[PDB]
Amino acid sequence: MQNITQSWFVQGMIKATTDAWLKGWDERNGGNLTLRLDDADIAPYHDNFHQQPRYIPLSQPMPLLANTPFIVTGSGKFFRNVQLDPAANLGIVKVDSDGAGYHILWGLTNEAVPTSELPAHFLSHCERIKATNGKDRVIMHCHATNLIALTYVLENDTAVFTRQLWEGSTECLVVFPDGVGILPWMVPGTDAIGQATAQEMQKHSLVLWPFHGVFGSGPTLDETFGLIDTAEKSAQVLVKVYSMGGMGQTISAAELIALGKRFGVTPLASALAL
Amino acid sequence: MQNITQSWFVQGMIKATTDAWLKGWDERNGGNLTLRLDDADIAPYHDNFHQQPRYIPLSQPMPLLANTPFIVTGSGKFFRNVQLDPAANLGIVKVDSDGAGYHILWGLTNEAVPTSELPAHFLSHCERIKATNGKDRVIMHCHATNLIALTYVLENDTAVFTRQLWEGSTECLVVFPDGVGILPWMVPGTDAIGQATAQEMQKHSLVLWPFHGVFGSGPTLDETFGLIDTAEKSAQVLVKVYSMGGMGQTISAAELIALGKRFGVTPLASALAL
Amino acid sequence: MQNITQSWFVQGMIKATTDAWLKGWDERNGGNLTLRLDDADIAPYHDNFHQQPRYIPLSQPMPLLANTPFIVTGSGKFFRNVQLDPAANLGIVKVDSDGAGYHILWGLTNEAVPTSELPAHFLSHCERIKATNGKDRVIMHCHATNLIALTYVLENDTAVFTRQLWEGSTECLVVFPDGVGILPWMVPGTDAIGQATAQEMQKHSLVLWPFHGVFGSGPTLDETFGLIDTAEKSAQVLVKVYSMGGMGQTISAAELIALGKRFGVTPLASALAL
Amino acid sequence: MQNITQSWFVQGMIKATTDAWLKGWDERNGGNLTLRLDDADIAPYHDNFHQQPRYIPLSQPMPLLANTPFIVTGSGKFFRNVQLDPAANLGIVKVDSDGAGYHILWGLTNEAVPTSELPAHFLSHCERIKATNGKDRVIMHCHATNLIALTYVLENDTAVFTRQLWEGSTECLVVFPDGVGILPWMVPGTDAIGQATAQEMQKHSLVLWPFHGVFGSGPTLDETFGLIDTAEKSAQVLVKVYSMGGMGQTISAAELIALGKRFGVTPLASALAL
Ligand SMILES: [Zn+2]
Ligand SMILES: [Zn+2]
Ligand SMILES: [Zn+2]
Ligand SMILES: [Zn+2]
Ligand SMILES: [Zn+2]
Ligand SMILES: [Zn+2]
Ligand SMILES: [Zn+2]
Ligand SMILES: [Zn+2]
Repeated sequence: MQNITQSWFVQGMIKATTDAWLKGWDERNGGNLTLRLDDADIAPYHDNFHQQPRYIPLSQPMPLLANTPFIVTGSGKFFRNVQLDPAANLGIVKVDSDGAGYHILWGLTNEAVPTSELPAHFLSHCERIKATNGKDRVIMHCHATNLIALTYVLENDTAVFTRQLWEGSTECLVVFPDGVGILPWMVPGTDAIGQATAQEMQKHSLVLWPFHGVFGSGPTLDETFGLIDTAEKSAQVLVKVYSMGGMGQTISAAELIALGKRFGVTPLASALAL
Repeated sequence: MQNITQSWFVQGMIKATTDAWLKGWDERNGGNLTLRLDDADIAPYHDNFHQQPRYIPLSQPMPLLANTPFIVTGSGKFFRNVQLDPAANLGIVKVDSDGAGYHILWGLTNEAVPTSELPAHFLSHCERIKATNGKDRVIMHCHATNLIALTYVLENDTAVFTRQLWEGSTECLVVFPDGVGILPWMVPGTDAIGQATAQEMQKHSLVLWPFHGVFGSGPTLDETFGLIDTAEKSAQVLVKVYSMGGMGQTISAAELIALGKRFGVTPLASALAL
Repeated sequence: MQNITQSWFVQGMIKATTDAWLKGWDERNGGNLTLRLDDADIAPYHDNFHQQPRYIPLSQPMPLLANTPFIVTGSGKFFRNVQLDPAANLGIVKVDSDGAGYHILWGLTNEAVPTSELPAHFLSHCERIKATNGKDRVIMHCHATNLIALTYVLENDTAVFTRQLWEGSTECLVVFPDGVGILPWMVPGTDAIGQATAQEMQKHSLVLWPFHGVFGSGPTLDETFGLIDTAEKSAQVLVKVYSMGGMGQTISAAELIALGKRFGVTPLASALAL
Repeated sequence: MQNITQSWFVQGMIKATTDAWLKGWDERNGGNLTLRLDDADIAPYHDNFHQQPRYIPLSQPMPLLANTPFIVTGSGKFFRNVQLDPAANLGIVKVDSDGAGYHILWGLTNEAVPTSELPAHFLSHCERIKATNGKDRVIMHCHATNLIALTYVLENDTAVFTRQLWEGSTECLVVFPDGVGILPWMVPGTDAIGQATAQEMQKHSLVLWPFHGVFGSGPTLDETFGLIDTAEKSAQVLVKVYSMGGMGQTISAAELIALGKRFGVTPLASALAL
C-alpha cells in the first residue's frame, strides 16, 4: 500500500539498520545510512509527505546532487529504534535544484535532522556516482567491531589492511578487489573527514576510520551491507587468529591472483605486491 | 490505551531490560533499572493501580524524592522475564511526602519488592537530580561483560579506566566526557555501596563496580542504555585489542582534545593528562 | 486453556530450551532437561494424554520417584526444535508405583524416548530431593561454552574451579555458595556417569563434566537456568581475562567472606581456603 | 496447504538458512544449501510450478542424478533473505533424464540460477548417495567462523584437525567418527573444487575448505546443520582454549576409544593414532 512505511525503501532502511544493530555495530547513535532514490520511488507517496517540508542548507554546494531524493538516518537517532518508529528516525530529503540544500519531505519528526555525517555521505555519493557511472546508491557507516579492533593493531595502511582482509576470508578479494582505503584518525562530523572519505571512495568501496568504524558504498542496501559484513567477517576471523598467536598459514599471493583471474577482478596492486 | 502495560514507561522498561538481557548483561537477576516519572505520567492509569498499595520504608530518609513516582525492577526478578510479565517483574512506586518510604501502586505482584540495590538507585537519583538540575531520570545497573572483564586487568582508577575507554571508540569522549568513576569492590545491596555510588555520580554519569558491573545515569532510558552500550562497546574493542597483544596505535591525547573542542565538551582533566 | 502445550510447564520447557539454544549451549541434540511435576499439574490435561501410553523400564529401580510425573526432553532431539513441535521433542512421563519404569503419557511422538542421560537426571533428582527436602525440581544439562573451555585450562578440582568462578562475577558465591562439583571425564549416557553426577549433586547444585558440559539443579526452571547462566557468565568473563593475560586483581578471600556473611550463605570451605 | 512456501522442504530450507545467518556463518551470499527431494515431495505442488520451467545444463553429466528433484539456494543470494522471499532466493530444480541439465520448476525468480557451488553440491550428493546407500540427502556449505579461524593455525591435515575437533567437545567423535576431510586451498566455484570435495565426501561427512569454510552431508537438514554446528561448537571451544594459551588437559586417546566403543562407532584410525 501507499503507506510509505511499507515502501521498499523504508522497509529496506529498517532491515539494514536493524540488522546492523543486531550485529553489535551500532551502539547508541553510532552509524548512519543514506540511500539515493529516484523521483519515481517517492512520487506515489506524495500524500504521505509533510504538508510543510522543512528546508536545511547543505554544508557546501553539491550541484551533482541537484533534485535528488534520499532516505537518510537522523542525527542522534539509534539504529535500534528505526524499526519502532521509522518516521522519527529516518527522513526522506530532496536536494534542491542548485544543490545548496534540501527539503525534508517525510520523517525526521520533532525537529530531527539528517545524520551529522551528511558531508561524508553526500560527498561520497557524489564521488561514487562518478566512479561507478551512477550505479552506487548507498553509503553506510557503522562501528564494525572487529574492523575497529584491527585498527589498533594492524598498520593503518591501505595495502597492508587490504591484504590482511583478503587473507581472512576467501571471498574478500572478489567482494572488494579495489581494497579498503584507510584515513588517518580525524574529527568526525566535519567536512574535512567527509571530503577525505569521499576522496578515498574514488578508489575504494570501503573506507576505514581508525578507532571509529567503516564506510561502505554499493548499488543496493543489501550489497552495501553485505560488503561491510564481508570485511567485518574477515576481521572477526583475523581477530581470532591473532588472538591465537597469528597465522601458521594463509591465502598466498599466488592464490589471490588465481582467485582474481577466475572471478574477472583486478586486485589492488599494492595489496597484491605484499 | 489506558492499559498501563502499553504506557510509554512500561513499554520503555520492557525494551531496556529485554535489550540488556539480549546483550548478555543480565544473567539471572543480575542488574536493576529505575526510572523517575512525573505524576502526569501515571495519573491516567490510576484505575490500573492496586486497590490496596503496599507500603515499604526506605533504607534512610530521602526527602528530595518526596512524592516522586518511579518505575523499578523487582528484587530477584530476571530481566529476561520483564517482557513476559511486566506486572510480576516491575513496579510503580511513589515515595511518600516525607521521603521515608513508598507505596507500591502497581506491579510487584505476589509480594515482590523493588530491587535490592534501591539504595544505590535512589541515592544516585538524588545526586544526579542535583548534578543535572533535574534532567537525569534513569539509573541503570547491568553486568556489562567486557567492562567487568576489564576490571580484572586495568588499573581500577578513574583516570586510567576513563582514558582507555575513550581510546577504545572515538565517540566515547563525547558520550562520557566526565569519564567513568570506579569504586573499590564493595558488598552489593548495602547503603555503603549505594552512597559510594551516589557520591561518584556527583562527578560521573558512569560508575564501575569492580568484578561486578556498571551503573549509568541519564535523562531517558535510551540515553542511559546507550551510555552503557557505548562504554561496553569500547570495552569489547579493548578486550579484543588486549587479547591480540595490545595497542600498536591509539587515539592520542591531542586527538581527544580536538574531539572535545569540536563537540563542546570538557574532558575529565585527569584522564586527559595521561 | 487445557491445550497442554499452553500449560505453564510445557511453556516453561519451551522457554528454557529455546533460551539455551540461543545462548549457543545446545548444538544438535546437546543438552537435556527434566522437570519434576505434581499430579495436580498434569491432571487437568488427561484428555491430552496419549490414549495408549508407552511403557519403558528405568535403568535401575528408583523407588523414591514412584508415581512421580516429569516433563523431559527427548533423546536425539534438538533444543532448537522444542518451540516448533513440543510434542515431538518433549514428553510427560510418569514413573510407575515401584519406580521400575515409566509411562509416556504425552509427547515423544514417533517412537521417541526420554534423554539418553535419564540416569544422570533421575538419579540426580533423587539426591537433590533428599538434599533439599524436596525443594529442587529441575535438572538441566547443557554445553555451556565458556565453562567447557575452562575445563581444558583450569585444574579440574572442585575447590580451584569454584574459587575461580566465584572470582569471575560478584554474585557467584551467593548463587552457588556450595560451589561446583567436577567429575573426571566419563563416558556419557551411562549409569556410571549418572550416579557419579548424582553423588556430586549431594554436595553441589552444579556439576561439571570436563570437555563436555554442566549439570545444574534448582527449584524452578528459571532458578536452574539462572544458576547455569551465572556460572557460564563468570566463565565468559574468566575466558576474556585469561585471554588478556590473566588477573591483575580479583575478588579477595576476605571479600568473598564478607559477601557470604552479608547474604547469609556458607561458602564452600575448600574453595575459600585457597 | 498446497502453498509450496509452507511445504516441509521450503520451510526446512528457510529454517536452515535463517539459523545459519543468525550464527554469523553466512555473510553476504556466503554459503549454499541443497536438499535432494523425492517426486512425491513436489508432486502435490505442481500447480505452484513455473508454467515455463527454465533449462540449465549441468557442468558435466551426472547420470546418477537423472530425474532427481532438489531444492537449492540461488547464486549470489543471501541466506538472510531466504525467509523474506523464498521464491527469489531458493529454487526447485529437477535434473533431466540423462543427468545433463535441469529444469527450474519453482523459484529462482528474476533470472536467478542455482548456487555457483552446484558442482561441489551435486558431485558430493552423488558420492554421498553411493557412500550411504542413498541415506544422505543434504549438502550444506557455510562460512563457520571458528572452523575458518582454525584453518590458519592448525595443521591442515585430516588426522590432526579431526583429532583436535574430537577433543574440543565430547560428542564430536560420536557425531563425526569418520572425521573431517581437509582440502588444500582451491579456487571456489570450479569443478576442480567440486570433485575434490566430492572425493573427500567418500570418506568423511565434513570437508574443510581452508580460509573459506566447511561442507557437511547428512540425511536431513537438521542432521546436516547439527553436524556442522557440532564441529563449529568444538572449534569455538578450541579457539577460546588456544587463546588462553592452549590445553592443560584434554580428552585422551583412551577416552576417545572408550567413547567409540560405547556408541558403536569406528573412529578414524589416523586421528586416533595421534
Ligand atoms: Zn561513527
Ligand atoms: Zn502532494
Ligand atoms: Zn549487580
Ligand atoms: Zn484510582
Ligand atoms: Zn551433553
Ligand atoms: Zn483421561
Ligand atoms: Zn563459500
Ligand atoms: Zn502442473
